[PDB]
Amino acid sequence: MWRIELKHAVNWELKMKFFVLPELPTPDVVESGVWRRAIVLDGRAVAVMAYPESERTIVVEGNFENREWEAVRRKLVEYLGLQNPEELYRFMDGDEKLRMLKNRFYGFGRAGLMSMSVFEGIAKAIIQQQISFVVAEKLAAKIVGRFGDEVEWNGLKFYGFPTQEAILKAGVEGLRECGLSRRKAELIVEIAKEENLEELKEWGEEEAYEYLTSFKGIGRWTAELVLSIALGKNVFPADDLGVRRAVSRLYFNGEIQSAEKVREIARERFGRFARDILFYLFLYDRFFSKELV
Ligand SMILES: [Hg+2]
Ligand code: NA
Ligand code: NA
Repeated sequence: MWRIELKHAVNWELKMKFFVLPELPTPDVVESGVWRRAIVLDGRAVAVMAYPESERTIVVEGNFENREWEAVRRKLVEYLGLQNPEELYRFMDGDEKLRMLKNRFYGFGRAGLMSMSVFEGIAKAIIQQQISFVVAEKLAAKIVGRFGDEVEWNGLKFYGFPTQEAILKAGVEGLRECGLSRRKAELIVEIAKEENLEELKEWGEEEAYEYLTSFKGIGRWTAELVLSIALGKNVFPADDLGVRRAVSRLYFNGEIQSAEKVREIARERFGRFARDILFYLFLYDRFFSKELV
């Protein structure tokens, strides 16, 4: 048992609702409000699970060492988005439509990340190209099942996203076998060859953008999605069709707007909080719009 003590309440149920296929190891599994996965920690996979004991206290259990707690805690705070949302909430209150979003998903707090490594974030962004998020997540589950780490601890199985090494071994054909198009498989293997990839998190936005887009098959949308959802940078992915739909529904009474207009809105209304608001827009798009002939 370790405990993460928060200054502000978090709605755990809303944090978990963010997961699209909670039962399936994508690699994350959420079962009866308990989240778990295997994470690679100093070259070895460990079991980690987390669940609330109160509005302001998240319990963590796992088979890592006590001296590794500080590192694990930092990773979970950033990934699950547990940081004090007071200032975000104050800011959202100042805009009629943001206030509407804040209240619809109240207690969601700040945005986390959608991966526990840069490699995982890039691979998943590539998988998602030209397909729905639900289809992308099933593909992730196939790859995790065959090529990911597996840890058995207590009576429970913990799944991890494939290491760069595991992907290189899977190769193009192993990824194609799991359902990936040839080019996607090719690009993921390409990325797997890169050294020091976790350092990309600490690069500047513009440098990271030029690195990502320097790969053939990674364009503006994939690079901006990685920057925001994997790297934690305040880069707003306006080409995303779900984002365009949500912003149009909120501010333009459902009249579909261009990416350039959405960018303009984010600049004017979202400011330093655009990355947090982006996660609220994903929820809005999924849960209040995603007929009749
Ligand atoms: Hg403990
Ligand atoms: Na899952
Ligand atoms: Na490119």
